[PDB]
Amino acid sequence: WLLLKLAIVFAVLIAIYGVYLDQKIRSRIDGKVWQLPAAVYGRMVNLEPDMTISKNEMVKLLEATQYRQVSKMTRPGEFTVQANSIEMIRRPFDFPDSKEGQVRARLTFDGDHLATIVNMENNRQFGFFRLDPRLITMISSPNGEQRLFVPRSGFPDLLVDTLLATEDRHFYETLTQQLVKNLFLSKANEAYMALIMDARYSKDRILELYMNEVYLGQSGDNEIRGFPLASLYYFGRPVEELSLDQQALLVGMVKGASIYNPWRNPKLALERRNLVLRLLQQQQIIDQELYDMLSARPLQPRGGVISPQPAFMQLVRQELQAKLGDKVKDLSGVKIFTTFDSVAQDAAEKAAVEGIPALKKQRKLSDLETAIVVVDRFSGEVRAMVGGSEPQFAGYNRAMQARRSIGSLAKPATYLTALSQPKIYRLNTWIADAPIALRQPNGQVWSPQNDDRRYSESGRVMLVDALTRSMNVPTVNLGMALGLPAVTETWIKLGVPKDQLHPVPAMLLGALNLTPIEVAQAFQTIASGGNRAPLSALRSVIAEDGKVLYQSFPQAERAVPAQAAYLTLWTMQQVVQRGTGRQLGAKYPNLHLAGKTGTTNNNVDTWFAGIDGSTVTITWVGRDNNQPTKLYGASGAMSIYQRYLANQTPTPLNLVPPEDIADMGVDYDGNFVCSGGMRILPVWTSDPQSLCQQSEM
Amino acid sequence: WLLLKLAIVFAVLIAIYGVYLDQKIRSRIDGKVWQLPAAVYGRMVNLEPDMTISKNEMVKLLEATQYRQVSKMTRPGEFTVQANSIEMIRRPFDFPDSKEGQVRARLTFDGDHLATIVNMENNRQFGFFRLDPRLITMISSPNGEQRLFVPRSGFPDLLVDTLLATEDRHFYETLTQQLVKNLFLSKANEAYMALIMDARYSKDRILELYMNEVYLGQSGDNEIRGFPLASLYYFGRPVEELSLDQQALLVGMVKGASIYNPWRNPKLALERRNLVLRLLQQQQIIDQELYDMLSARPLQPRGGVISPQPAFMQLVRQELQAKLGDKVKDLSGVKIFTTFDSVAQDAAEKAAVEGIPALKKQRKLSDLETAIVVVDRFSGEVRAMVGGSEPQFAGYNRAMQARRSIGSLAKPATYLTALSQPKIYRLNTWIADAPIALRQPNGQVWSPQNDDRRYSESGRVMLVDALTRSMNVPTVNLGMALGLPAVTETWIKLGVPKDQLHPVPAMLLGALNLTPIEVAQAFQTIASGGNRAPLSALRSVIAEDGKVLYQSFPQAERAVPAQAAYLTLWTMQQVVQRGTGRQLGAKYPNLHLAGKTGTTNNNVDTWFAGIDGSTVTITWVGRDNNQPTKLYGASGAMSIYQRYLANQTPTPLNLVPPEDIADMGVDYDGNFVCSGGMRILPVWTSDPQSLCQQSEM
Ligand SMILES: *C(=O)[C@@H](NC(=O)[C@H](N)c1ccccc1)[C@H]1NC(C(=O)O)=C(C)CS1
Ligand SMILES: *C(=O)[C@@H](NC(=O)[C@H](N)c1ccccc1)[C@H]1NC(C(=O)O)=C(C)CS1
Repeated sequence: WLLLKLAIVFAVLIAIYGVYLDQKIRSRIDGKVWQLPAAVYGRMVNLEPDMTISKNEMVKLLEATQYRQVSKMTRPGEFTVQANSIEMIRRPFDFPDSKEGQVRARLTFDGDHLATIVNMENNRQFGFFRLDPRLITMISSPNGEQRLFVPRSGFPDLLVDTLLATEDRHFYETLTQQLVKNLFLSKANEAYMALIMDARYSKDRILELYMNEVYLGQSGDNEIRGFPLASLYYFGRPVEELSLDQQALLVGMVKGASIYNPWRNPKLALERRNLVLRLLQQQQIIDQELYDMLSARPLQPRGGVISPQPAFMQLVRQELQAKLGDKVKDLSGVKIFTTFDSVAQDAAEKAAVEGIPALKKQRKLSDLETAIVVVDRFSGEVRAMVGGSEPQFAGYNRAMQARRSIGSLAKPATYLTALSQPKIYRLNTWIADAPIALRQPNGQVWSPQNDDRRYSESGRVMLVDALTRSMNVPTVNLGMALGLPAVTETWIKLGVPKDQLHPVPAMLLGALNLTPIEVAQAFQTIASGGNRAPLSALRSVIAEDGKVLYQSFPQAERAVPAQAAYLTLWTMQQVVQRGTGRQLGAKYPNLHLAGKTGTTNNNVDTWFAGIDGSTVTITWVGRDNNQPTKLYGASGAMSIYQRYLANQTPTPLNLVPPEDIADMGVDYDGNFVCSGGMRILPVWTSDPQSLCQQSEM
Repeated sequence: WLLLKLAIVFAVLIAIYGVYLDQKIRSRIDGKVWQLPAAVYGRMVNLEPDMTISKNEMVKLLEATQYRQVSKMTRPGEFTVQANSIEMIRRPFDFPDSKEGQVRARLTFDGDHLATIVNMENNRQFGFFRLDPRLITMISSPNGEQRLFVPRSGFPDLLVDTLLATEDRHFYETLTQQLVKNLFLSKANEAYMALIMDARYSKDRILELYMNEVYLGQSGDNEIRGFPLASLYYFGRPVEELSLDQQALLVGMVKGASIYNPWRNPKLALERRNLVLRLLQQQQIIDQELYDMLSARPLQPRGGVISPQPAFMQLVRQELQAKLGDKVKDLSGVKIFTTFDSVAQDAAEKAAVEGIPALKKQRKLSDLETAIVVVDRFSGEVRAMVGGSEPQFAGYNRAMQARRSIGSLAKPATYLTALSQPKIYRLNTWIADAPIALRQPNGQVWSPQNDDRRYSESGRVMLVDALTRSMNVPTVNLGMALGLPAVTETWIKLGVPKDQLHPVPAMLLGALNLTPIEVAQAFQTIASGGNRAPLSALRSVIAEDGKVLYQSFPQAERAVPAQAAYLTLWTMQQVVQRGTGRQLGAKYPNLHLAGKTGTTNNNVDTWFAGIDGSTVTITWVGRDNNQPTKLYGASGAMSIYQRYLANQTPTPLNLVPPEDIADMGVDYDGNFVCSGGMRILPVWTSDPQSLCQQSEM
């Protein structure tokens, strides 16, 4: 017999093929298994005793951070609402500062402020309590396969059993065969690889690799793979927080994700979900005492979840390039922590989605558009970005790309340049309000007019009223007295791009084309108290091994004096209370908002700059075809800001006067009085006996 | 270990695949291996003592039957030439009568006749000696693969060794691998099949199957496979009769027949032939004492050998359908024995190939054509068929397909109808030669004229002279006296198609459109002595197992009386000696040829019917466009027959007078005389005292 002898070498030749496969499995598994895309997270909110936040504001903040309201808590990422407190189970999160687990706390409130945050385990108060950030999106991997790596513990025991019942009973050496099918191949070859895989790597590793590989959905040209990313994609909570009905649907989609897609066909997807529920009940785990309760819950955010936050993600990407260059991207398992505010965004999106079609019908238009930028008053951190009236599905971001004439938003700069000189210009400084005729290099006569084409009876107005009422004629006169290079110098210090400044008399009235983000920088500089803080979207960039690649730091710069900024901010409160913006100040008088309206020529662009206790908000309302809006600054843009304020809880603006601020009294003539006077104006002076020098006449 | 245990079943699964292959090899080999195409052979010539054949005629007959002239005989199919004898080795042939082997005989001659055929082994005379037939062609197999099966002995020992040296040394268990590669497949599968093939079937069978399978050439869309058919295709002798240089070329072509094809590239083919010769010399068989003698012989008939004898093969195919129907063809290894004469054909082809371009230049024409049919005088067996001036490459066969007006070839029929009545018409019967005017159903006057438009001085001519000189006017008068139905009755008896006979006065002059084969039937009937023998191309059809499928038998039928046919034949000798055909009778007076010329109106068609001692030859010369040839009956057609007679050895016509034939004397008045007379004519009379009844006046 030369049958065995010749075919003995067949066992040898296939065994050496197995040693070749073992060498290949180790090359992949003992190291890089996948190119894990960059995880993009929102702001990490730290709660504190005596912090200004209400019970309702906390529910809205919890709900925005993927937390669920329940009557009785069991799972993490859940909360209960009481008459004066909130009980929650803060989900486990690998924070860059320190990795944390499950923390069950009670948040006791006293109306407007947070009294205590007590651990429900030991009954002890917290010095500060960390709220985990919400996962915004994932930056597209070139491979086209999107995942979120989660270890063995991260998957609950119920889900492992839900998967075991529909697929395998591990105790041999199909689960390890399916792994090698998705992980390596395009039947005999996979069964041979599974023999090696099971023998070398322990059971725990097999189900860890499988639960992060399996195909579960599709978004454009990106594969939604593995149970952890699928959980957030289909419902909106981590894999650990799933209910059994949701686990059954995720488990059911494994053998055919495309036909069990609830977005396309819900009937077949619901039918397959009940099939998983009817498979589990047959086994020792479940009884028909709740099968009809799980099968009764029909499922989902019903959106495509393709490009989450396209307006804000443009800036994130642009800043990742500015700080880390070209890689970044080579690295796998990157964690990006942004300045993004889920509360401010939903409110800004709702103000855009509802406000615009309401202004389109009201004014009888066909193509009105908008742009909203929300930044932190002091730090300059970009909290929210709205690129248009349709912020969900966007291709054009009007917050970073739409360069438009700013209009009357250019007025504070002139007054800030004047109020920078306390020895000359004060709030009671009389500005001429009489006809203007300025000959230019043409030589055509430039005769700017006031909005009503009227001039003051006495032929003058005080500085304070000129900005409050957004008067053009006194603005030019003041701006021409300081000189255009001085006013152009203020703008550079405010943070606006240098190449956009054209020093011509028209600049004082709005001949400055900026994007809402560039406008947000100029208003932030004055709102912080004169400190120019460069606007940012990146807080930190962390690697897989917890290595800090990028870490942002406070880099604020003193641009304009503190007292000049305060005097401008105080006058900006007068525009919101009595001036052009008085329609807002009547709706919210207890917010003491500092603001400025903007209306370009022929109602082409409508602008509003709103300053609360915590944020600087730039709202722009206009048409993409540069056509009339039949809208003003107070209407349109400001009515979108009022909607943004009504959609959330705004912080009231309490202006803390800095050094050398003295509230002085003036008479009808505008002269400082020792005691009394019909008007009280703040003055940048260290010795109020500026009245004595004035009263002596 | 579950390595051996799991892979022990791999030896089992491949062994059961081998038992499947053994079952498949037996299904093919133990029975039908190939669909062997029908072998088509020429006439089987039987030599006899006292037979009329010369030494030179025998050399020509041997050379035509693939026999080679040598100075010293060694191999079969060879012959030597002496002063009065021929020594030959008659090759082995499986004759239908009795299978024979190698016979070395001396053929002693006495000028014109064969004296003795003596076996050179025992020095004994033969009663009859069989000459093997030449293989004409093979009838195309639907499979498209042409072969000629030859057993193990059929291949010489030198050729087996010539093949062994270039390929294998059989003693194991590549020769059996090459077999299964060509015989079954489109490397591992063939080596596995070769293990089975070698183990079950003995060595002898392997080389028998291989030597009949191997690809050696191509002809149109037919594969020339195996050494036996390749031998005749490339050289012209059976595989047994090859020289070592020819064996080496055939052996060399095995690994690549297309690039070692001597028809396309002779340089590479000659180079590879010397490569085989230089491989054999290295081994114990050959020494450099003759390598330079074998390598010095450069090779071949240089023709395509695509469609051998297309004109004659049309009839073979047509008759195979008439006698055996649709199968035939299902059967494999069929042997077809035809009436084909290789000597008559080469001579008829040479007369067409040389004669036509010679008549084209001579007469200054551009498209002259021809057709030649040679049949056996008595049996009616078709010996040769020429379809045109280019008989090698033919698409149109003018012998079976070209229907043309016969002209003066219609004259013998009228005289045969007249000479059938001995009581009325004799050779000395006076026929009127005066103007004719026959009113027809138009009513237009038909006035036929003699070729010279002249009439006899006395106003009459004798019957004998009227046919001899091919006179039109006396032919009509004789034909109208017998009546057209009597003359139409003679034609039916002669064997011409019934639907082509139009009984109108014009028929007597050539208003009869026939093909040369149909003309061959009419002239055969009279040349045999009045016996109509249906013309045939098939002698027998034999199966592979020597089973007689078809066997032809003598089926001659008495059509016209013997004496009437003789009197017509004797007058046909007068046309060749003194009449229209006198140009032939001066070149060959000792042949006493019986003939008739034919010239249609406006020299459109030229015809000649030549009768020798053994054959009836119909020659037609005309243009395919029915245009003037500038040629007559005596010139053109008859000049092609003279070339056919000069290219071979014709049998002299010695007319044996049948019963009641008496040579009688006539005076100038044409009356029978008792003794004397200026003319001697044969008369169908049993009592010559027809002179007494005549002389009494
Ligand atoms: C600033 O934008 C300043 N605008 C104008 O002077 C433009 N050219 C204008 C537009 C409509 C009607 C009259 C003049 C204006 N400031 C505002 C404002 O507070 O929004 C408007 C309403 C007019 S003065
Ligand atoms: C028979 O073919 C008979 N032919 C004619 O009468 C034709 N019409 C003819 C052709 C040319 C010149 C005069 C008449 C003739 N038989 C032959 C012959 O023997 O071949 C010819 C030459 C003229 S009579």
